[PDB]
Amino acid sequence: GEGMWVPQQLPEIAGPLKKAGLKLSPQQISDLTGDPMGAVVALGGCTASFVSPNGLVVTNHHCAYGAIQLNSTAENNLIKNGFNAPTTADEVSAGPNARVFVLDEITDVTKDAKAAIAAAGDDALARTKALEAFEKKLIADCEAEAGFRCRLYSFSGGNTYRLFKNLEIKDVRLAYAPPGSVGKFGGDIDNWMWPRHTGDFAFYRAYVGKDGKPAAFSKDNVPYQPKHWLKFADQPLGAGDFVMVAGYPGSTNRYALAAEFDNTAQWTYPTIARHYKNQIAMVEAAGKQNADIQVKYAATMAGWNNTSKNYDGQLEGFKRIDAAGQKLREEAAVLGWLKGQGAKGQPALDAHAKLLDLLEQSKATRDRDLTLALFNNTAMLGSATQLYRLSIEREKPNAERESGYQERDLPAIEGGLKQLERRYVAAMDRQLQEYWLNEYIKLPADQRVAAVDAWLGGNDAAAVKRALDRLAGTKLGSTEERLKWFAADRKAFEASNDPAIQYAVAVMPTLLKLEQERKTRAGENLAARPVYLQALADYKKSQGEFVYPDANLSLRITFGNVMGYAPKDGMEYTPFTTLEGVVAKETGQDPFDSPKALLDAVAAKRYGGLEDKRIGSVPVNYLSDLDITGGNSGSPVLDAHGKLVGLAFDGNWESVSSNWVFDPKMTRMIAVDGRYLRWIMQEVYPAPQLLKEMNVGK
Amino acid sequence: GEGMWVPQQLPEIAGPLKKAGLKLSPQQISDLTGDPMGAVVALGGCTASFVSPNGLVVTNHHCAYGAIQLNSTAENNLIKNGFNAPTTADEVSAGPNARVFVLDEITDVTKDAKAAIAAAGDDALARTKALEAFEKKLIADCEAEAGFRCRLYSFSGGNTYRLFKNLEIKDVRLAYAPPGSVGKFGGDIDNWMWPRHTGDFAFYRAYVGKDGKPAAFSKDNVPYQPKHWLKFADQPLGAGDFVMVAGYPGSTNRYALAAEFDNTAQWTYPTIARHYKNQIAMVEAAGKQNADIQVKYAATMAGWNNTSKNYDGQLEGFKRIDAAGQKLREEAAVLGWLKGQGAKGQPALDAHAKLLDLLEQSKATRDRDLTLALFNNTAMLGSATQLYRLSIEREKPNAERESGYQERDLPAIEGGLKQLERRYVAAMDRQLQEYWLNEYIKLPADQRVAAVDAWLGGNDAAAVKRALDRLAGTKLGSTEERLKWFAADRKAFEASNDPAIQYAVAVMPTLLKLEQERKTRAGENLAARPVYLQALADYKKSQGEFVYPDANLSLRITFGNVMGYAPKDGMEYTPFTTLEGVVAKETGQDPFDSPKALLDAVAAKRYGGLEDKRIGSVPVNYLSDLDITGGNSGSPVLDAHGKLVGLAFDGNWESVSSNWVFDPKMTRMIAVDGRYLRWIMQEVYPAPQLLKEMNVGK
Ligand SMILES: [Zn+2]
Ligand SMILES: [Zn+2]
Ligand SMILES: [Zn+2]
Repeated sequence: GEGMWVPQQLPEIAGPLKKAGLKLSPQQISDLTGDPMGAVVALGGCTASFVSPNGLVVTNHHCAYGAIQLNSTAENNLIKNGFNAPTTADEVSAGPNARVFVLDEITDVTKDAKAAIAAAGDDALARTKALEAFEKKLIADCEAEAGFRCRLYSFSGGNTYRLFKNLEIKDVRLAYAPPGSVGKFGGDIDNWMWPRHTGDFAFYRAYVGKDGKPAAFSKDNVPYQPKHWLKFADQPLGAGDFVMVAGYPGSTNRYALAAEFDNTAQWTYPTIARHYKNQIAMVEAAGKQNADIQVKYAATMAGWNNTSKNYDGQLEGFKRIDAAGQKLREEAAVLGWLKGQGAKGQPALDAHAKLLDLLEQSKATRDRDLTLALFNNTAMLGSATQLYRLSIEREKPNAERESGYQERDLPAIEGGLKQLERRYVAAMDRQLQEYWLNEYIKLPADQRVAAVDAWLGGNDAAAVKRALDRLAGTKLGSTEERLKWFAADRKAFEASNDPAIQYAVAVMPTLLKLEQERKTRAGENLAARPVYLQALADYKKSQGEFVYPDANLSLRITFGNVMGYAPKDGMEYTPFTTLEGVVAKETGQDPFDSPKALLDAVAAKRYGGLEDKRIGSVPVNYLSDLDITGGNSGSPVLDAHGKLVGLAFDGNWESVSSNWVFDPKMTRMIAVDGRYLRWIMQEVYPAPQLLKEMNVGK
Repeated sequence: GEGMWVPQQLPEIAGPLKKAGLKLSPQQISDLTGDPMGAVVALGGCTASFVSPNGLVVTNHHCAYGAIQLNSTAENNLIKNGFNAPTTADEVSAGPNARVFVLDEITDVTKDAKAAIAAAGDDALARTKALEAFEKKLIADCEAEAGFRCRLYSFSGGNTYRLFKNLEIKDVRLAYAPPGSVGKFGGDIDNWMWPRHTGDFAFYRAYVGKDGKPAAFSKDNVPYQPKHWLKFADQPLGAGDFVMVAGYPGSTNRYALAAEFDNTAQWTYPTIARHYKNQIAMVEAAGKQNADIQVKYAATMAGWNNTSKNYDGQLEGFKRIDAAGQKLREEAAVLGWLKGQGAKGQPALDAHAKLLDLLEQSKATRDRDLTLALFNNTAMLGSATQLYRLSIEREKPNAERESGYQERDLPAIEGGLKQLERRYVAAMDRQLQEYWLNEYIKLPADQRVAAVDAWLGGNDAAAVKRALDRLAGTKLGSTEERLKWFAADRKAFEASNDPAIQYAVAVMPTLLKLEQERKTRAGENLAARPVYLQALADYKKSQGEFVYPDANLSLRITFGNVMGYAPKDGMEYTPFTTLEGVVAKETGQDPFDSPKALLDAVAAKRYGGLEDKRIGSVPVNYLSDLDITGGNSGSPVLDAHGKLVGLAFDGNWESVSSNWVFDPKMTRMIAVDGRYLRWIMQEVYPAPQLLKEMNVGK
């Protein structure tokens, strides 16, 4: 059911865990470096887990997709055919940006963080800067030992701070991927849908140097030896059984003010969806003409289609459950309860009023700020502004540089500058520049930016067309020229005639002022959010309820049971799909073109010892009332005993309004059953040596 | 499961009956005039049943629709509002044509029927004439007792004959009908559909004279006092429970030869569906520009549209289960098994080959036969041919008149000629004449009819115009003129210069010849069909299977269990719907506009003591694997103890092939739960006097 629990609080919900069917102790699963949770690793946007003592890792197929594609050629197309490395020497590099993060140490630093913050006083901007300086020093000390990357997380609006130290593994290799018509069966048609029949898995192996320390790719590297790895369930997973997921959910907003919900539902989501559908259409149209565009902008357009449809999907969800009235009523209950407290309820009511004040301030400039951020996020302007800003930060001592522009960030910046070549074509980027400038000049007069108005020299189509002609002269389209600017001094930026640079130099004082205004507001938030969130927690507790923090990229556990749902009277989604359902969907055409070996194996009922008699077949995917969101792709599903029964890979469409509210009736995770992994690797695209490594050989 | 069993054979399926959960003895339910099967009555078209010892009858709302309409005005709309009679003196006549038939006596006449047929020797036409004569005198002698109507039914190709003598009750009155948004909730949108939420029921009362004998409506009549009547269940109906239906299915063709079925699927269905769509388009377009056309041809066009959709639906459903291949393989198994026997198998193989040959004969003239039938069934041509044929049959004595033209048929004939006024406009009939003459002039020369060619005088567009212009002069438009011809003698027909009667005189010798050809073939089928069906039954017995005759309007029992179905992997239709499901569909516009007392009672959860806790609500409708077809509307559904738990009113769209096949996975009957009858009558449109009469209220 609902809840993204921090592992440290699982002992306080022993009652619900046990009732749902947990057989390990709460204490055992609260150990973030223990068995099983110490097997869970972060890939940087997806979850994965160790599944052998020789560093084999399992995750979703769409999580490995970049690595599979990276190693594919026209005549050896691994996306379509699959990949298998029968020995560890056959494994292929997932590329210099691939990472496995293994948790080494967690520290609660809440006391020192709150002291660093209090020492700043009444000044909001200085509160933000104190916390920045606190965080930077923490990270720098923690990372002084090579091989580790550290992160500071704020929980519950700044009620709690914890510091995570992770081993940063940098040699990650592909070991297995099923054919793409397994890993992505149903493609975009089945996305967010149940019934689901998708074998969404792939395997990596993690490598380090012979000295046991992380290293970049080298033939001299050997597999990492994890301290904990998951084992396949020996018990067949059935309807009603306990399941739990561990992983790194990104962001939820379950505790937001009602007017914060309203502003999102009424403005943010429709504005963004509209813009993204506009951009999607121009890219789709242009890509039909020019296959270079289509290739290079495909990941980009897919990103847009995702968010755009998630937001149409949340919008729709909000209507179905009347999210607006639900928030207003809940907040009315909380505010009435606080009035009923003393004197001692006042600080939280003042905090509430302040948060509404901050929201009003952000709203006054919201068109200006979004349109300017997205204009500047086009490829050449994003690059020029980012490179000029780095040049400005390089004049400061490293400890004072902005996050994102410190020494420790340089490789990721250099990496981004190269990677841009894979997703940039001038004629397309000009069309996006154009769109955004057209949106800009449509802004009301009080939403404008003086620097941009001066640079344009007017507020009409003619000024737009002049600006595009001016900008077309940039050289920042070559990787080689971007890397020159990466190394360049700010005087060089400020003397340049490159028109993308001159735009950056012209706007940057403005960007810094808007940044400083964001940070002032954030400093106020830092004072008021935690006070309000604590009162929410006390209110919930007075009503008998447990509380969990909104997602914030750190490790969480969610639990529940395997179960379908009923979207209307007279019908039910059943909790499992089966092999024969995969074959009923076959059309012989992408995306419903299963490998022949799969069709043959199902026609023959080669169940390979894996069938569950209760469903009459080998299960494919299953539903459960777990609570996940972006970031949880590739999370292991564990049973009551902490054994692997699945990977998370999606949710139902009704789930996506989850971010704001959690609808217990309808919200379900979709997982791929561990038996289906085993079945594919036995009967369809075989990997007997991996199954042997995981002690599930025939 | 599959089977439309005659009651006499139930003892021989004691095993399967008991296994499905029947608790009465098969012997008890085998008695057609017994408890409970004697309570089941025929309305003509529809099934109903007695539910009190004072003649109360329950059937479907759509079975009672004609009576509700008859008793409605513009100002008092019983269709919309419902009807309730608080005392029996309030009940209103269903009109002079309304009938309840109650079985009085059944006699097996197989021996005498087969003797009459055998006396004709090897003369095929004389075999047909011998059965006709046997039937006509058996029915006349049975019916010489006033008050009774008799039918002779042939079973299994003529392997068995039974005579049914029914009490013919003629004073039938409406006692209760729920409001139309209950009786037909979801209208044509929810036709054939599950989930379903329709309260498809209504009540009549049957009346007889004070002497106990049938009589037409009179205020001196009293309620009929049935020998047997049904009681409401007292055990709550749940999923998996035994249910059985008793009713009068019209016709099935489950044992059609492979080639017969192939001809129907490949030629008959697509060809009729084509003509029907063309006629539909012609009436749609004409009705726009008229409104008399539009109103008078609505039902006709509906009926075409229905058959058209059902034929297309059956073709798709045939492909979905490979009906043709299953039939070919079972037929092959039969022929194999006969072939292995000696001489012993030869008669049945010979009869098979004879049935193939008769199919070939009818195939040779299929185009001509269909075109000529449908040309002659246009309204004026239909009227003229029928009336002239009647005049020919008159002037034989009644005992020799072809059935459909005897004295006992003259009320249905008179009926037809008046009713025609409801559905005839000359401008439209002309177009339908035109369509069919244009079909006709496409016939090959060897498919032509000389007498039609002569009358046409030509074979091109101008011939057809002359003919239509000619036919337009008829006077058979007017109901009064048709009634003249209905009483005129053969000689008046043959002098008349009414152009439609002239057409009929010209074509009638040909029609008669063709009738004689059909009867010759029917005579050959008399001899070959039962011999093949007997071999079919013998083969089946060798396989451990029981065989039921095709439906033929006699009383049949089907049995099985309440269960849903899964049309695809990952989902299920559940066996019941609930009250809350009704309200979730509310839009309040027709046809999703429930009465307000319904919305209010569901919102208050006034379940009236009727809720089944296993579903959390009062049941509305439910699914089961019973085998029904047209004729079964209104059939009572009984539980393991022979107590009433619902009425059959529809099937899922997978039932649309009930003539040809049963699919045990998908075919389901849809019934209204007797608890929903009761709930409506308690909480929504109250009828406390009927509930008390049925011993389920005070
Ligand atoms: Zn530990
Ligand atoms: Zn800063
Ligand atoms: Zn005859």
